[PDB]
Amino acid sequence: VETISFSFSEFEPGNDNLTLQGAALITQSGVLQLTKINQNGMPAWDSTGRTLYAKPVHIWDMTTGTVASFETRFSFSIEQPYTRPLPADGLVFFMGPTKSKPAQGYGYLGIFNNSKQDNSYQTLGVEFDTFSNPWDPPQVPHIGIDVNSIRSIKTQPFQLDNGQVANVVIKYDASSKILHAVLVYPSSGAIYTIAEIVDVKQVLPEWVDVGLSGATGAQRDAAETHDVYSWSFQASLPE
Amino acid sequence: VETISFSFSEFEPGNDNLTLQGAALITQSGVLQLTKINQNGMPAWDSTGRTLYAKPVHIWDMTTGTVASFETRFSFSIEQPYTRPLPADGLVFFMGPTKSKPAQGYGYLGIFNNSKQDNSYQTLGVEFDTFSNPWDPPQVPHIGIDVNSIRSIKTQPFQLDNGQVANVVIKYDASSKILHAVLVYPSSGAIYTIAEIVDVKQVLPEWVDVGLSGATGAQRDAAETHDVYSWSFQASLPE
Ligand SMILES: *[C@@H]1O[C@H](CO)[C@@H](O[C@@H]2O[C@H](CO)[C@@H](O[C@@H]3O[C@H](CO[C@H]4O[C@H](CO)[C@@H](O)[C@H](O)[C@@H]4O)[C@@H](O)[C@H](O[C@H]4O[C@H](CO)[C@@H](O)[C@H](O)[C@@H]4O)[C@@H]3O[C@@H]3OC[C@@H](O)[C@H](O)[C@H]3O)[C@H](O)[C@H]2NC(C)=O)[C@H](O[C@@H]2O[C@@H](C)[C@@H](O)[C@@H](O)[C@@H]2O)[C@H]1NC(C)=O
Ligand SMILES: *[C@@H]1O[C@H](CO)[C@@H](O[C@@H]2O[C@H](CO)[C@@H](O[C@@H]3O[C@H](CO[C@H]4O[C@H](CO)[C@@H](O)[C@H](O)[C@@H]4O)[C@@H](O)[C@H](O[C@H]4O[C@H](CO)[C@@H](O)[C@H](O)[C@@H]4O)[C@@H]3O[C@@H]3OC[C@@H](O)[C@H](O)[C@H]3O)[C@H](O)[C@H]2NC(C)=O)[C@H](O[C@@H]2O[C@@H](C)[C@@H](O)[C@@H](O)[C@@H]2O)[C@H]1NC(C)=O
Ligand SMILES: OC[C@H]1O[C@@H](O[C@H]2[C@H](O)[C@@H](O)[C@H](O)O[C@@H]2CO)[C@H](O)[C@@H](O)[C@H]1O
Ligand SMILES: OC[C@H]1O[C@@H](O[C@H]2[C@H](O)[C@@H](O)[C@H](O)O[C@@H]2CO)[C@H](O)[C@@H](O)[C@H]1O
Ligand SMILES: [Ca+2]
Ligand SMILES: [Ca+2]
Ligand SMILES: [Mn+2]
Ligand SMILES: [Mn+2]
Repeated sequence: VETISFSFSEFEPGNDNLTLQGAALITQSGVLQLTKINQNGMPAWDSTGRTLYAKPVHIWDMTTGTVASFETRFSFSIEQPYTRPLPADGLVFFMGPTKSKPAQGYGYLGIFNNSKQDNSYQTLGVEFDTFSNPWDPPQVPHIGIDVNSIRSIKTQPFQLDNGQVANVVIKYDASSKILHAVLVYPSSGAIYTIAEIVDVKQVLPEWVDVGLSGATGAQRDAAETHDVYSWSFQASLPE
Repeated sequence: VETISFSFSEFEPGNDNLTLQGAALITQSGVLQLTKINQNGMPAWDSTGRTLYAKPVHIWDMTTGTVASFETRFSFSIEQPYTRPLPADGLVFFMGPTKSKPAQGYGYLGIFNNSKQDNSYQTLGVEFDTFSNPWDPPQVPHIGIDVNSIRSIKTQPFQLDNGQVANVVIKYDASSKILHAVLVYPSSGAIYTIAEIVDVKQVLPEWVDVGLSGATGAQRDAAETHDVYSWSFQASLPE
């Protein structure tokens, strides 16, 4: 059995186990700020940042046909300081091709280049979408399961607890092919759940990079924070 | 669309919307005690109690072949006062044939008569099992998805926060046939998730009674409390 795991109770600046891209930055206080925060302490618009674990993960094996079960947990907070314009764009946990660089920002969240469902993307993502694009349901924010497209195959709206820490648990059972995600706000006690069948062998390459990506809007002040406090991951390939 | 829903933020003694069976009782403080609590305030062993919503639920239609999606949420607390003997047996949320009466207690949790996987049971349940019977995994307590048998098709162990309130969310998406359950302990912040594919048309009758059942052990002091603080349910039959 091939197993890989990591656990960051907090982030340390200078750590070489994480690949920071775009605006991503680790503060001295141990927080991972996916998108830029100005000198005045306000979140900057037109910003995209990602963080990928420095080691590729063996998600499935073509020879044996076996696929890994995995689980990831993380805590984040989104703060929307302005009433207008509407805040944007959200953050996302994703798995895709190794050695990747940031894609389009804004509504594409740094992982897609358009709104097509293209198999060449080879990307699986669980989004926490704060802005309603034309391909999105009307309700925002919403959790979404993205399979080779920004147009989620399943969506679940949730109420944002402004500036409060949300706990996330995403689990994938290879046997049943069920990807189940949970969002909990300890502050309000709110619990949200979403699940859908996803056969990763049809989506992802055998080896993938796992990461988090965030993006702010396309116009002045259409922004919010995308701060991550901790992140752990574990995967087991029965092989 | 046939829709049914109910929400009990607390329980009122005398309410005629709930059918209490066995030891089940609603206290003046608004708590539903599934199993018996003695005069000395300790939980009694050899006790079984259930509570069923007074109206049957239309879960699926044979004619159109459509099946309902549903969601239930509830809060409970289990208190284990003794180090020995081991506490037992647990509680369970279930759906089964209408007009049913309590079955075998103990490890059968009041909903099964043996440990066979019998289609005539026509019962679907999500258990919170505190005692390890020969048909159970070694780890207790554990969440379990029961389909026509006390021998769960899927199990998820969890750590009991003695006497603390646990929040539960169980959701079923008829389209994907995914039954997903979540347990959260606000006290410790612990989150547990379990999911499995279940086609209810193969298990349940078209109309079912929904309820909660609890049971204490087969020997002196093999007991614990099974208190429920709130319970809501909603179901929608696209028809
Ligand atoms: C977070 O970042 C940490 C720092 O980068 C990670 O820890 C490093 O993990 C490396 C494993 O990839 C590990 O590398 C090995 O280092 C050996 C020498 O250092 C040890 O021994 C010294 C005395 O001999 C001692 O002074 C040190 O303090 C260490 O105890 C070295 O012998 C190994 O080389 C062998 O294996 C490689 C690979 O097959 C061969 O190339 C080599 O010929 C030899 O056979 C190995 O060296 C690394 O090899 C690859 C090369 O490119 C690297 O430059 C070279 O360093 C390294 O020791 C530790 N660093 C420390 C300070 O402990 C950490 O990884 C996790 O934790 C480690 C301990 C290990 O369990 C990993 O599997 C974990 O992933 C990162 N954490 C996470 C979650 O990613
Ligand atoms: C929790 O328990 C509550 C108390 O039992 C539930 O509320 C009851 O819900 C009953 C619906 O099943 C409802 O029954 C109807 O009562 C009508 C008369 O009472 C009303 O109007 C009076 C003045 O006319 C007024 O004084 C009262 O305060 C009420 O406002 C009556 O007209 C209805 O009869 C018609 O429909 C039935 C069914 O087709 C026919 O049989 C009948 O011929 C007529 O056409 C109906 O009466 C009930 O009919 C069935 C019979 O066996 C019953 O004995 C008879 O009562 C009842 O009024 C309320 N009670 C109160 C105090 O409001 C509650 O149900 C939920 O809430 C209600 C309001 C409704 O929305 C339900 O659909 C909900 O489920 C329970 N809550 C839950 C979550 O289960
Ligand atoms: O406002 C945030 C929102 O912007 C969308 O892009 C807009 C842009 O804001 C507007 O100034 C320009 O005229 O039209 C663009 C196209 O709609 C992004 O698409 C959306 O993701 C958010 O970033
Ligand atoms: O001890 C709680 C546990 O009892 C099991 O039943 C036992 C019983 O406790 C013991 O006194 C008797 O001799 O044998 C019984 C069969 O194992 C129940 O099966 C279990 O569910 C718990 O209730
Ligand atoms: Ca969007
Ligand atoms: Ca048991
Ligand atoms: Mn979206
Ligand atoms: Mn069990």
